[PDB]
Amino acid sequence: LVQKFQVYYLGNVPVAKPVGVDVINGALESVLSSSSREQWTPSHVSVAPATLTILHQQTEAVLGECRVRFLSFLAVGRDVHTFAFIMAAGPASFCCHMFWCEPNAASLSEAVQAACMLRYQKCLDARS
Amino acid sequence: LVQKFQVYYLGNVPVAKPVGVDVINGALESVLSSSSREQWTPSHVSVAPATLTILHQQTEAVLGECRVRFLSFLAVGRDVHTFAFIMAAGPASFCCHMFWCEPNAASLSEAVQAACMLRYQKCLD
Repeated sequence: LVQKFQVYYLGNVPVAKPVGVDVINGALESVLSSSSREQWTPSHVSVAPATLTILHQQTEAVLGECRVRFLSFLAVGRDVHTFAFIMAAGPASFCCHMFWCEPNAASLSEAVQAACMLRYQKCLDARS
Repeated sequence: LVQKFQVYYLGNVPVAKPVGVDVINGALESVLSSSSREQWTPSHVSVAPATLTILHQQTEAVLGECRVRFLSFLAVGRDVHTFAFIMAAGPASFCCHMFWCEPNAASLSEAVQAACMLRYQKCLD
């Protein structure tokens, strides 16, 4: 059920806004300008209904865990390999998680979108 | 008896059915994307046994008032912040009022749930 994607985890940075392609592009270029593919942490991203887990490539040790309910934005970068999403870690705290994917990041972004679309809503019939 | 909340009032739209998450999701998408974070009216919601009252946060001007007896459906959206309910607005008409809540819509969803319980208990007499 849960599917895992082989990625380079580029880390997470604080950002100024919860939404925007401008924000995730600037965040990615912060990582790409001072570190190469060799410095990035190879791992897996498991897209579960409630959580995204950044999880090591064979050992299965957790690098980070993000609840889908706090996800505020996601986008593939101007580079088709790069992918990022922003977590609303509170009222003014925003965090941007970044990834590099081979062959590209389209499959991983769609899995995170499906995770954000098929949510359980709380429902109540109040009729007589 | 009351519970009061600081939320954004996204307005109300006519809807096709008295119940439905399909009905409520389409209502929220109509307002979440055709309205911006600044043209959302900051509001004060007063939840009472008989009435839900929606007031402008400062001026306390009336943005809307809904009687609990006509509530037919309640729902939190796919977004945990959003909350909406459907009203019996006419003979065959239906209306959906929508809200955005911080940190989330749980406390507001409970208070409106408590109001419907008082009505459901009032009718069981």
